[PDB]
Amino acid sequence: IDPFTMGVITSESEYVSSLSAEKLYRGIVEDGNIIYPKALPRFIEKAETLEGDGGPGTIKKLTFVGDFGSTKQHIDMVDRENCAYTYSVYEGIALSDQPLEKIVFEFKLVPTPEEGCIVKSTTKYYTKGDDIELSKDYLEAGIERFEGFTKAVESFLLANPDYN
Amino acid sequence: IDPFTMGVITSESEYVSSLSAEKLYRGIVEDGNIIYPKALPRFIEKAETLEGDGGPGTIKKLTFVGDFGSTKQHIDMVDRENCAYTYSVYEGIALSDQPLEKIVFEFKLVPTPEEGCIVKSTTKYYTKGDDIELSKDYLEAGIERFEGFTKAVESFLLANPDYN
Ligand SMILES: O=C(O)c1cccc(C(=O)c2ccccc2)c1
Repeated sequence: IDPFTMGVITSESEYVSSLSAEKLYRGIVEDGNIIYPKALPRFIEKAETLEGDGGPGTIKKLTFVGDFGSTKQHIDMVDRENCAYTYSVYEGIALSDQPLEKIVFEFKLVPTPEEGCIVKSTTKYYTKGDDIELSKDYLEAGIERFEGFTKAVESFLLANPDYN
Repeated sequence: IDPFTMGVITSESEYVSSLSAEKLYRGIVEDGNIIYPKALPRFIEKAETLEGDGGPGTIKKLTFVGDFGSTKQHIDMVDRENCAYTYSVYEGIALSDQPLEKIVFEFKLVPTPEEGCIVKSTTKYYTKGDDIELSKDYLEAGIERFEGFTKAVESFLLANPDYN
């Protein structure tokens, strides 16, 4: 009687990039503050880090083009060595007026013998126990926006190898 | 495009038992084939072991009173020293036409100084990524029925200490 309930919905998607794991990781994680407005110019107006040096515990902020507000990313795991990166979002337009406690975004790049890499995207949606009602359309739009974000940075680096 | 989606819904409940952890664990895990029909006589008609010796990997079969078929439990963890027990169910009246891949049941006893114990019940619902719509009524009935089963065995054991 009167139990504790919580749901975790996990979505996974992969694709094969020709870009090396190190270069893609570097563009997304280390140089994202510079890359994002140039790689996603119709979405990201500005990318900055509010607190921290980039390691676990860092808070970055993407401010959107026009009048769409902003989103704060809470960096959780950072692993340059294995091209693994993880962060959480607790509020924002990523949540899209659904009953969510948080969203975790996970990203892992695996080298391929051709010096490409496999891009592994994961989203985890955390829901309280009164309302476990998430649209199958909504769930896959989130992973699709996230993986598409990666593809846009991949597109940018492929076209601009020498962006300093 | 086309991601793999999967949800895990977890429900937890605790209550304090008057039986000692050793006696309750032995009655529930080790002696269930004898205890279950005597402790839930309007529900369990027969409890048997299909495969295994009782350790991890064992398949038990409960036959229910009346026209409710049976349920197969696949034992995962058995740990007498820490009074921990885990099994999975893949089909049967426990599932009751909900869109489910499996249910994992965890049973864990924590000794208390009053030489009773804390009874820790957990149900985990695994659902595919096409629907992800589970009734909170359904979920809390399941943990309530699961915790309630333990209580009934506790009453039976307290009432029949010398059941061998
Ligand atoms: O979920 C149920 O209602 C249910 C039905 C029939 C048997 C069991 C069971 O074997 C068990 C095992 C350990 C602890 C409590 C219960 C549970």
